[PDB]
Amino acid sequence: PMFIVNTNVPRASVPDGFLSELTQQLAQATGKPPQYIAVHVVPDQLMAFGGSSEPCALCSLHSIGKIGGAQNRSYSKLLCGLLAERLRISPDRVYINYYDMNAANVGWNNSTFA
Amino acid sequence: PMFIVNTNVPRASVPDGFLSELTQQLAQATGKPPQYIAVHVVPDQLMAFGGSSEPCALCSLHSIGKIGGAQNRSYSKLLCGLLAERLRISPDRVYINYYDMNAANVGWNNSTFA
Amino acid sequence: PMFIVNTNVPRASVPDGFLSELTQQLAQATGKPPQYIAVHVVPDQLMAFGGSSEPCALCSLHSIGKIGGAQNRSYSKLLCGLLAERLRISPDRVYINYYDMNAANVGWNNSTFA
Ligand SMILES: C[C@H]1O[C@@H](O[C@H]2[C@H](Oc3cc(O)c4c(c3)O[C@@H](c3ccc(O)cc3)C[C@H]4O)O[C@@H](CO)[C@H](O)[C@@H]2O)[C@H](O)[C@H](O)[C@H]1O
Ligand SMILES: [Cl-]
Ligand SMILES: [Cl-]
Ligand SMILES: [Cl-]
Ligand SMILES: [Cl-]
Ligand SMILES: [Cl-]
Ligand SMILES: [Cl-]
Ligand SMILES: [Cl-]
Repeated sequence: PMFIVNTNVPRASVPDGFLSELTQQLAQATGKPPQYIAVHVVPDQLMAFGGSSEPCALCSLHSIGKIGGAQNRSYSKLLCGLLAERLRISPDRVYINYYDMNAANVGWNNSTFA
Repeated sequence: PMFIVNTNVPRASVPDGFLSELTQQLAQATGKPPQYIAVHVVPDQLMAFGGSSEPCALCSLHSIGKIGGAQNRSYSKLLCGLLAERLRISPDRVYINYYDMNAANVGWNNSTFA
Repeated sequence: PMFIVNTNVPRASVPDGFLSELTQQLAQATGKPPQYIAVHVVPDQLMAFGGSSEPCALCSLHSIGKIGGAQNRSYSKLLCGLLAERLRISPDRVYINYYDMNAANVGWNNSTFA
């Protein structure tokens, strides 16, 4: 799976250990081996949420399966919780787009997962 | 909804108030309240369109509904118009990807919109 | 197509001519006119793959058609090959998400491709 967070919070406000915490917590939440979890954090962005520029985040989670109504609710609680605790972003200023990828549409290691 | 623009134009060329203008224009075009519109502008990118690094943009609009054939034509006129007037990018060097999101696949505020 | 690569490799390690090579090789692999191919490279990113911040890349390829099981395998060999040769990223640390876009969902030049 792949998790991306884009945020206006400055780089200096991203704590040590943040990528590792995302990797570990997403491995647990998705049930996928951590060796297959990729994470990407993009601070210092020019962004607004509802026309205001308090801390906010726009995120995506792509996974081959492990995406659905109840699962996505659980991921949103986990991820908003981490962004609130670690980046001080209010959960009502976070969007996370979830993508259930077909295996044939995910390239890796000179091929796809199909 | 979420609107993202990635462009090679320099940050100094993005006018003050551009994020607010995008927020309000997207609220009007989509019929969604501005409180739910997020906008993200990424200048200074390393990008080419047709092999040329003249000003260009790669954009996305994600929305729960309000996406379709006629609506997307109207959004493209609006958004290319704004990128041309405000960032001096030719409409023929802009791509906009439109995504009609299922409510269950959009996380927000510790849950999803489902 | 349009192709985006996000990587932790530093900007100074992206060789001259890389965007051109991507544009031309994508033209060859898809048969699409190069004048409409868009490429975007984002170096210096804060990212991990399997918990490690050795060189890695997270990419997307969007196309209207020209996406499928065999085609995507061929694109992954081409693109991983380029990322390994030019950016020194191991193919097993690359993900590429493939998107088959409906023409009505791609805006360009004040309209859509529908
Ligand atoms: C060339 C000519 O052709 C006609 O457009 C045709 C469209 O042409 C292209 C040609 C391309 O090279 C490229 C296009 C589409 O999409 C870019 C793209 C793809 C996915 C994205 O998410 C974002 C961007 C990638 C690119 O490389 O391709 C079809 C599919 O075959 C359509 O059915 C559609 O008929 C119209 O007359 C258009 O005005 C005129 O310029
Ligand atoms: Cl996956
Ligand atoms: Cl898919
Ligand atoms: Cl929405
Ligand atoms: Cl419509
Ligand atoms: Cl969806
Ligand atoms: Cl294409
Ligand atoms: Cl589509």
